[PDB]
Formats: sequence, C-alpha cells, structure tokens
Amino acid sequence: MKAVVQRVTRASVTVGGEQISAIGRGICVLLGISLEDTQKELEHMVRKILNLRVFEDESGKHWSKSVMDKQYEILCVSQFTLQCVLKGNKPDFHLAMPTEQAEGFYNSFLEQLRKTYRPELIKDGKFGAYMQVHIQNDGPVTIELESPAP
Amino acid sequence: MKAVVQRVTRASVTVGGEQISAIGRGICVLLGISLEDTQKELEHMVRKILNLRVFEDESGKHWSKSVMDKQYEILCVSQFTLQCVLKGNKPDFHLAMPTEQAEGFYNSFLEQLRKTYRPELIKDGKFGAYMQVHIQNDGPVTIELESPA
Ligand SMILES: [Mg+2]
Ligand SMILES: [Mg+2]
Repeated sequence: MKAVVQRVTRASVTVGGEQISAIGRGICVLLGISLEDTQKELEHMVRKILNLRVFEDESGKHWSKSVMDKQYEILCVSQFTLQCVLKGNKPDFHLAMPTEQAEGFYNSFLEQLRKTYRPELIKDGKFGAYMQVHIQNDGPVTIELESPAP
Repeated sequence: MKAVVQRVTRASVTVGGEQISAIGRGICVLLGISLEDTQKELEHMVRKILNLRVFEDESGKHWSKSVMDKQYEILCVSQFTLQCVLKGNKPDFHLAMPTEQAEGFYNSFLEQLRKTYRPELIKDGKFGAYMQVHIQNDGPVTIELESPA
C-alpha cells in the first residue's frame, strides 16, 4: 500500500461538474492499493494517516499535531496509479489490485478510518468515476506513506 | 531526488492571497532535492518527467502521450517534505538537501526543463514562500518518481 498525503486548506471532488464531497482544513489522501495488500497493511496505513503530524500547535511549532489532534477533515480518493512500475516511460499497473477486489478493499479501508476516527470528518471521492480532485495544498506539504514497510 | 507528479486540468500558486503563477492542462510537479543528488539525477529526472506518458492520445487511449507530445504545461514547486517518514509520525528532513544548496539545484532543474522543452509552457511557485498550491488533479492521476537507486 502507498499513499500520497497533502495538507489542505480545502479540497473537493467533482464528477462532471457535480460536487460529490468537500472538506475544509485537513488532509487529502490519494490511496494506492496493491495486489499483495492485506488487512495488516489496511490497518497499518489507517494508523499512519491518522497519526501523521502535519499540523502546527497554537504556538506555531511545525509537525506537532495530527489531523485527529486538530479535529480536522480527511478526503480520501482511490488512486491505483501510485502502484506504477516505470519500465520505459509508459506506466504499467500490474502491481495494483484489480478494481473488482479493490473496491471492496477500499470500502473496508474507509470504514476502518471512520471507526478509528470520526465518520463525519471522513469524505470520499467516487471509486469508479472520472473525477476532478480540487486540492488546495497548504504550504505546500506533501508526504509519501507506504505500509508493506510500516 | 524525488517527485510527485499530478496530472492537472489547471493549477496555480498563491502567496499572501495573490495568484503568482498558473497553468492550464498539464502536470504539477512537486520536487524534493535529496542530500546526495547530482547533476546526473537532475538530468535524469527532467527526462523522466518530460516523457512520462500520463496523457491520452487523440483517440482517447490511456497512458500513451507525454506532456511534450500534448504540448501541455508544467507547474513545478519545490517540496522538501517528500523524504521517507520511516520512524515517528512527522516529515523527515535529515535526508533533504539543506535549503541553501537545494535552491541552486532547484533553479538548475527549472533551467534544464526550459532548455529541453518550451520555456513559455513552464511555470513555478516562489521558492522561499508560504504557498497555496491549487491543484485540479485530473482523474485523479498521480505518479511518484525517484532517481538515485
Ligand atoms: Mg494527496
Ligand atoms: Mg504534484
């Protein structure tokens, strides 16, 4: 499992100009699920996202508070392209989990996130859809996470 | 050297509320200079970014065309937070090149991009600054790139 995490002042997902979801301050997670991914990686990745210290405290010290410390929001979007192998210049996605299983895995992942944090502060894209993910990256701050190695 | 590349329908940078840079369709590249990066990694990374096949052809075939094939734009922003977290739950900076040496590499990287592609299609943020980077990720499509190893 891989994730790209971007700290946002706001973020939203549109499908065909229709706004699907939107968050204010918090974190946008692009989530790459691999073929070899299991419940262990699912649970480990949730813990890492929720505990990632990307926010300031009241004094303004950097890297001192997680999304949960701040009671901020999380926008998760499924992103199989992160499971890319770069032989030549064309991407190959053989390491990504196929969409039939991946949708179930993704849904279970979002559900662990909601039960570990607060459901109302967790927003999603639309798994199969051609989306525009509007990301107002605050800083910018961008962190790569991986769980096969936690 | 590490990069996160996002395919965009548009992207922009604001500092202090003012939009200082914007592109239309293309890629937004967040670039992380590492401690032992050389001109070698820099040249390799430019090449990879410029030929990355993240665009469709004119028949709609996925993964077939690069930014240059499409004559699309590139917004490049410096981002030192791309190094591995490994231990703890905060960004890790010990592997990032100190800002002083890094700024020279970053500017060299932009000059290489411009020389190898089209200068008028290349935009950047503002190296020192606290930026809002507005990214309309198209798909979304996101690719992680890395040189040395
Ligand atoms: Mg993200
Ligand atoms: Mg990017």
